[PDB]
Amino acid sequence: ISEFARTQVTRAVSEVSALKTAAESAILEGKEIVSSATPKDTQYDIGFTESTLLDGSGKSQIQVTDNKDGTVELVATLGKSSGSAIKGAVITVSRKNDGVWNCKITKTPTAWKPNYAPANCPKS
Repeated sequence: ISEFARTQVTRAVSEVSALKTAAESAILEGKEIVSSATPKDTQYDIGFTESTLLDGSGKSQIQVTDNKDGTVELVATLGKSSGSAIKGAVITVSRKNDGVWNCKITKTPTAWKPNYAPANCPKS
């Protein structure tokens, strides 16, 4: 892979962020949000495919926290084809109960550089 590290981080943020639509649909339907190949009963799977930039396999690349209170976290870790200077960093795309979302990056590796974070998902 020849993409820039910052392009990889941004793509990953976009891949997680693309799932907000589905999370909003689950919330309107009164269903628990999941990312699973085996959603149980009333659970609503958010339709994620797979990324070349995230650790884990398929739907398990996105870790969902659904507190059932209008807040949501969609969490992924940079891995696989990601450059060594970003691997292990965690993207968290979070919803407040007013329906406003935000993004942050945490747990970055030593070799992280400021310019790798996009303006829409700052390092915390």
